[PDB]
Amino acid sequence: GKSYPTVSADYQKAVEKAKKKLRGFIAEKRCAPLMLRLAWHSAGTFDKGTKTGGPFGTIKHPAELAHSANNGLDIAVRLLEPLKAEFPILSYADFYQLAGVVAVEVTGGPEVPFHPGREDKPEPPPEGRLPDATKGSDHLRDVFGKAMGLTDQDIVALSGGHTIGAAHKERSGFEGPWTSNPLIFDNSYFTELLSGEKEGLLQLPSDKALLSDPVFRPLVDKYAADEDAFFADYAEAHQKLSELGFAD
Ligand code: HEM
Ligand SMILES: [K+]
Repeated sequence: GKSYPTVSADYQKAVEKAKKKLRGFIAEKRCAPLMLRLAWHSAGTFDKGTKTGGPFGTIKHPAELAHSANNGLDIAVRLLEPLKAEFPILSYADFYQLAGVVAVEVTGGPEVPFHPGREDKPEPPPEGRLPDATKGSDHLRDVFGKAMGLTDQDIVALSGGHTIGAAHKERSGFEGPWTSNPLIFDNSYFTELLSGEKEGLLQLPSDKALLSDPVFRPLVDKYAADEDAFFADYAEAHQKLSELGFAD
C-alpha cells in the first residue's frame, strides 16, 4: 500500500515544468538510456528488510558514484545538474526518478505514473546491492526479490529496459546495444533475446537467465508476442521500483 505525501502547489508546478524541460533535454541529448539507468541504479539499492537504500537522491554523492556498478553514471549526474539548478524546490530523489520516467516516455514507452515527495537522504547505501550481469536467476531473485521486494514478473518486465541503450567496454566491460533501435522503447529486447545471438547485438548472462527459468520464460514469450502487455507490466514495475521505500 502506498500513501503519497502532500507537497505544496508550488512543488507540483515545479514537477510539471521540470517534466517538460526533461523531455526536451533528454531527447536532444540522446541520453534517455543513461537517464533510465541512473533512476534504476538509484532505486535498485533498496533493501526491504532494513529499509535502507532506494530512490532518495544519494547516487549523486561522489561516494555512491564511485561504486563499480555505477561506472559512467557520473556523466548522468553531471548532465542533469544545470537543469536541476533550475528547480531548486525539487528533491534530487524526485528529479532523478522523474528523469527516468521521462526517459521511457520520450523514447515511446509507457507513461509511468509519477508521485512527488521523496526526501533526499543523507547517506548512501552500502556498495554491492546492484545485480551482477554474469549471474543468473537465483541471483536476480536475491536482488530484485529478497532485497528490493519486487516480483518475478517485475524482474522480467524491468529487464526489458535494456530495449534502450547499450553497454560500454569502458563502463561495465560489456559492449553494444541489445536492439537494432536502442533509442526506441519497444519489445525488441525480448524478440532479440529469443532469436539467439545476433552479430552486433548484446546479451548479458543475466538476460539469458530469463530464457531458462520456468517462471521467467513464459513472461519473455508473453512480452515478445504482445508489446502492449509488456508496456502494462513495465509501467507497473517501473512505478514500483521508483517508489521503493517511499510512501509506504
Ligand atoms: C536484471 C538485472 C540487471 C543487470 C545485471 C544489468 C546489467 C547492465 C549492464 C552490465 C549494463 C551496461 C553498462 C555499460 O557498460 O554502460 C546495463 C545498462 C543498461 N541497463 Fe541494465 N541491468 C539489469 C537491470 C536493469 C533494469 C532493471 C533496468 C531499468 C529498468 C536497466 C536499464 C538499463 C539501461 C537503460 C542500460 C543502458 C545504459 C546506456 O545506454 O548507457 N537494467 N545494465
Ligand atoms: K529498442
